[PDB]
Amino acid sequence: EMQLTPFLILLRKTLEQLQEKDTGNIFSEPVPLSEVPDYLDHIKKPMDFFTMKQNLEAYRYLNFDDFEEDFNLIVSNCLKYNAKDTIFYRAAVRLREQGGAVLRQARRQAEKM
Ligand SMILES: CC(=O)c1c(C)[nH]c(-c2csc(N=C(N)N)n2)c1CCC(C)C
Repeated sequence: EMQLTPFLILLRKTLEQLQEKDTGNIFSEPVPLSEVPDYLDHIKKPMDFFTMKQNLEAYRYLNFDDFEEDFNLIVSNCLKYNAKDTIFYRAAVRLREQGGAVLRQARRQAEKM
C-alpha cells in the first residue's frame, strides 16, 4: 500500500548502494557461461545486478521481498558454486553482510511510505 514512483526510486537507490558494495564488480553482470561451462549444472537461477536493474525497470519488483530475494540469489549462487577457500566465496559472504545492512535500512524507509 503505497505510491509506485517513490518505491521504485527507493529500489533504484538501494540497488546502487548494493552495487557499490561489490567493489570488484564480480556481481555486476551475468556469470559468463562460456567461461564457466558447468555453472548451470547446479545453479538453477543465475542472478546479477544488471539483470536486477532490468527487472526493476520492467516493473518486476513491486514489493521489497521480491527485490531482496534476487539479491539473496546473487549471494547464494556464489556460495554454492565456489569453494570456501576462494576470493569469490568470501566476496559473497562480505556482500551478504554489507548488503544486509543496506537492505534493512531501505526496508525501514519503505515501511514509512
Ligand atoms: C564463478 C562465479 O561465481 C563468478 C562470479 C560471481 N562472477 C563471475 C564473473 C563475472 S565477469 C567474469 N569474467 C571473466 N573473464 N571470467 N567472471 C564468475 C565467473 C568467474 C570465472 C573466472 C570462474
